[PDB]
Amino acid sequence: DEEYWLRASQQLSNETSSFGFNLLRKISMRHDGNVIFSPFGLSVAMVNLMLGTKGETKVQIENGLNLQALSQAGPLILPALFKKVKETFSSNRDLGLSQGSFAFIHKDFDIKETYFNLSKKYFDIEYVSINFQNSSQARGLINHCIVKETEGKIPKLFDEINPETKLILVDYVLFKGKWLTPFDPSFTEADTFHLDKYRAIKVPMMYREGNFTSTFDKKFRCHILKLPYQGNATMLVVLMEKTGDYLALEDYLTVDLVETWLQNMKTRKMEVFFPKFKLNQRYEMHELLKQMGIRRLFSTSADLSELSAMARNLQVSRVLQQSVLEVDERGTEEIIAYSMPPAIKVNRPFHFIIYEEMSRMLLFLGRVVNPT
Repeated sequence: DEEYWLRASQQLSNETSSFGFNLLRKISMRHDGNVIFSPFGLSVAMVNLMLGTKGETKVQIENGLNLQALSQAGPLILPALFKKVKETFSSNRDLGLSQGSFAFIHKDFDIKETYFNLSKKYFDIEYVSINFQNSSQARGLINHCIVKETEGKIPKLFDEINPETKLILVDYVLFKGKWLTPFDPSFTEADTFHLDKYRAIKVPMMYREGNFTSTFDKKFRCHILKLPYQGNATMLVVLMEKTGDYLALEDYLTVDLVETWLQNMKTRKMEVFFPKFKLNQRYEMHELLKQMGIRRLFSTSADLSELSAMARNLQVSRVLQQSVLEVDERGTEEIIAYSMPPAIKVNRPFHFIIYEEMSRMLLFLGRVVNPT
């Protein structure tokens, strides 16, 4: 009897989702390939920061994250929600989610005791002092905390460190959940995957003929397929028709649009071909966050006085998210039937959305162009 807090998180979630879609839009401008990031995880780090700021710095972050109506709720409501949404997920044995965060600040700056405890309590972020001026060393300790606290999963996250750096925030999300309905591994065979009209590769393609839930958006001419996980998490697979451009969809992704897809879902006996793959991708986010209006946090004008009262020197140097998605066969131990089933065959680039259903929180948003 503590599920009701996920259900109240639906507003934080919906605003964090919008932020996620605005960011994917921004990413979409800067580069051409695979994309994965966790709007949820990133907004833990950004909200933790937000509480450390004031003035325009804070205002920009509230507006950049769409959390203005929740920052007007009172000082401890946002942190109290994040504490609960994280802990509920975290303690869910049947959810295949691992999430965490790190902060690394230069020894020059003392952390105000209030913000230190607040950060560690609500957001589970410990601000660790580090001597960046010896980066050879600095990278060692940084990479050691991460690989240790993530029990081996995130080894050697930084290959290089700038000695000038003042403050680094690191978020990570790892997801590898079991399907409610498993793919039989013996149906997985190599299959063509079309990168474009000219290049195709081979991928290991999982297959199942069974009960599937999807819907078809007539405006965009794409299928939206639900692949349920254990632990009340679902992946929506968004596949367009060859004729159209999957990149165009990103201009139009909104919380409303996705809600409309969910409401028209129906369960059909269907043939599904879905490739098994793994995305492991680390993202430098600050320069994108700049693009979304969060500029003063990363400048010398930054107001971080609630984090450390001493210096106008201080600013956020880097914000990194490390994302890991792992998709394979592994699963858990009224239907429209045609005479012979239709098929959704995901053998060209597509978008995925992994969301937790009670919360409607967006665990991973991404674009898969060249599977790995």
